[PDB]
Amino acid sequence: KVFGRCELAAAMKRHGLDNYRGYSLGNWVCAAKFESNFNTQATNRNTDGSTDYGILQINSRWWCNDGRTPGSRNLCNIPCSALLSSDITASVNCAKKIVSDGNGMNAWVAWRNRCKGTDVQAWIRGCRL
Repeated sequence: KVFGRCELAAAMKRHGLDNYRGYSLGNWVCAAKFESNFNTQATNRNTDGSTDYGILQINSRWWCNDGRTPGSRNLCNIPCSALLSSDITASVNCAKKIVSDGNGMNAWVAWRNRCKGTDVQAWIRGCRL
């Protein structure tokens, strides 16, 4: 599913991401924009052989199982395919674990390079929330 901007903002809020670990909703929307362009089916292979999955490009090296990432963990206890669903529950639940891991949203290099320090509130401007 390719979400609209405000559509995804609403869904992230309903699933409890707004101000989760102190990160306002715009941070999450901005991260999703630059990770996946709001496409739940986005996948990208990493040079290390891991793959990133879904709207928040959650990596198979630590968080999900895809059966082809040697030496990796599955700390979210999910198949990576679950992160590609039109239902964002698995991606949200797993992101809550990631952002709790110690480095906050810096776990998402795209967030650090493209969202951090910016006017992230613009990403929710105009949305019915």
